Amino acid sequence: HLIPPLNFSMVDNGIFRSGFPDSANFSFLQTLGLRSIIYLCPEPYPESNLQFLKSNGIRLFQFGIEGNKEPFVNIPDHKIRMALKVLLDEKNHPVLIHCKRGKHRTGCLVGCLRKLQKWCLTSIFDEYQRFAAAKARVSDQRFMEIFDVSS
Amino acid sequence: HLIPPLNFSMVDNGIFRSGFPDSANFSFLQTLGLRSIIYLCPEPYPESNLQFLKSNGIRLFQFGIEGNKEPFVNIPDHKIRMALKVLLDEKNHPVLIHCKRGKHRTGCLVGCLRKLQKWCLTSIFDEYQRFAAAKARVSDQRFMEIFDVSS
Repeated sequence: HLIPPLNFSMVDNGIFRSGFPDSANFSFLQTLGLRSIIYLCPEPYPESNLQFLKSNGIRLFQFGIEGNKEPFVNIPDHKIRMALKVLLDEKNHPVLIHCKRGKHRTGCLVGCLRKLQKWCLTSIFDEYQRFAAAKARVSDQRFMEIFDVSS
Repeated sequence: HLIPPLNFSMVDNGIFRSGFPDSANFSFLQTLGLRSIIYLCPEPYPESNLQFLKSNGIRLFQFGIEGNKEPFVNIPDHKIRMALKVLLDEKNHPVLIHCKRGKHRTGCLVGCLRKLQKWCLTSIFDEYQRFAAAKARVSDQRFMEIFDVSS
């Protein structure tokens, strides 16, 4: 039996999202055609995991974004962007986007992606909240209510 | 701006899920370039929704399943085994095993797929609720627990 990592889900065509993967998730993960990983945490990759990371033709992109509770938060627009930069590179797919619980951090990048994809904030924030389950932040959504685009 | 249908989500490559499509979503539906769609409600497709179907060359397979509440649920193994067949024919992808809300019925088959795909009742169940929410039901999941994967 295969075990998708926590809060696992398929973002767009060739993109994946999940809370935070581990050993029990390797088999399943070792099938998505993972060419790279988008890890949104300012902590080192767990050895057991990292072993898999390397010996799999999987590149790691770690845009460390400090994670603080809702009482008082703050999302790194820049870091997310550097991630939204890589994520948008077709050559990088298939990629798995992930942080800790895969709800907030992984929420902005995917949420923003959707924005650039021309979704309505309404249907957008819905997808955002569909995952957050227990805890679901408002600040992270507003951060997106105002995500300006270059192009 | 684009508006995905109710509880839209990309199940896997080619496969999608959601609730009863509303005109306010079509623009988005064209994005998917759907080839086929699996229907689970017995009521006949409306006027608009059907116009789009033809106006967009999308094949519709219907497998009307009754819609009851938690107290007395009951899914037709037959009408599920079949739709699961349609879903398994690459020729059909794109798809959308949608029903009226995209919570139970949709999730049932979308779950049974995961069963075939050699997932895990639990990792399968957590996905199921990620669409039913405060309206999740044991009945359905039980169906899944039972459903045989001996093709």
